[PDB]
Amino acid sequence: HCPKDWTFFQGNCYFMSNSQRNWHDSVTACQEVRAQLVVIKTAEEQNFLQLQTSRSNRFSWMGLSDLNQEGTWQWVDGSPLSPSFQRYWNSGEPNNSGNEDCAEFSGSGWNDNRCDVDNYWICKKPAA
Amino acid sequence: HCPKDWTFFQGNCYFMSNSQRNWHDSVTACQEVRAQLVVIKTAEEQNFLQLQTSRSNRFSWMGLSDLNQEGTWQWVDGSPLSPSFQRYWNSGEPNNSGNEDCAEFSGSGWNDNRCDVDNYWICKKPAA
Ligand SMILES: OC[C@H]1O[C@H](OCCCl)[C@@H](n2cc(CN=C3NCCN3)nn2)[C@@H](O)[C@@H]1O
Ligand SMILES: OC[C@H]1O[C@H](OCCCl)[C@@H](n2cc(CN=C3NCCN3)nn2)[C@@H](O)[C@@H]1O
Ligand SMILES: [Ca+2]
Ligand SMILES: [Ca+2]
Ligand SMILES: [Ca+2]
Ligand SMILES: [Ca+2]
Ligand SMILES: [Ca+2]
Ligand SMILES: [Ca+2]
Ligand SMILES: [Cl-]
Ligand SMILES: [Cl-]
Repeated sequence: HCPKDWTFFQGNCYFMSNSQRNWHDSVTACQEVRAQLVVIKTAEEQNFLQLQTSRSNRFSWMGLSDLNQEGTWQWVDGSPLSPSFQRYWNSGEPNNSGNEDCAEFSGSGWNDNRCDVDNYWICKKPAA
Repeated sequence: HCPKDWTFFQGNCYFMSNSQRNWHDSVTACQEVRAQLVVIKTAEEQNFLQLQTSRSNRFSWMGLSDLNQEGTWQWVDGSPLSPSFQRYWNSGEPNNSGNEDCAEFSGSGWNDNRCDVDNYWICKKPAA
């Protein structure tokens, strides 16, 4: 199914880092291994990731930013965060407190955080 | 079937500017017409635009910057510049010479340039 250190879930493989980096450097680390800082396509996928991050008690980068235009959120695959999936924001988020343009998993939902924060991160590539 | 003043190429509509503007202004100019400073998704698309600029010998903006993090380039739709498409930098580039954070068509490939420079620009939007 997937490489070692990677986890299969519904057709894709997921790598949970063992180190921390800013968002930009996390984007590239995923590219280094033919993967992408995770883009969420389905409810179940979010659910799964939300829980996996909660279990290890970690904040983790996903591939979602409003770096280009404040308030218009974008997947790293160049798609808009759809109205539907805006529901995954933690309450009161995204709040852009002191310019926060990179999404992290923060307990049960998403938080916009400073891009220069060192977080864990998640790569996704297909099982195939 | 694009609107008048737009050029159709493989599903999309491209607007090649007569006027020169700086990068940020070029981003807004494209938004104003329901489009986006050009994000290059395929190799063919790259070729068409490379041709279209080079035949006039003009520099032109595309929707790509490393403003938010030196060395980690990102398209204006959210997508990071992939390792594969890094092949399109002219040789020696990006050099970030006296700081350069926006990307332009520059002959046969791409050059990083100061964002305040007035350059032509290209919009893109779906033809439906
Ligand atoms: O939780 C509410 C707000 O708390 C902090 O801001 C306080 C002033 Cl409003 C920020 N914040 C949250 C976090 C949690 N994430 C991490 N990652 C590394 C350690 N903490 N950090 N700052 C911010 O993103 C958030 O909207
Ligand atoms: O060696 C080519 C380098 O030439 C200039 O730097 C000189 C000192 Cl290193 C820069 N440069 C090139 C250009 C051409 N682009 C335009 N746009 C409108 C007119 N010039 N501009 N700066 C730079 O981007 C480039 O890497
Ligand atoms: Ca911002
Ligand atoms: Ca923001
Ligand atoms: Ca926040
Ligand atoms: Ca810079
Ligand atoms: Ca730069
Ligand atoms: Ca340059
Ligand atoms: Cl024009
Ligand atoms: Cl020119």
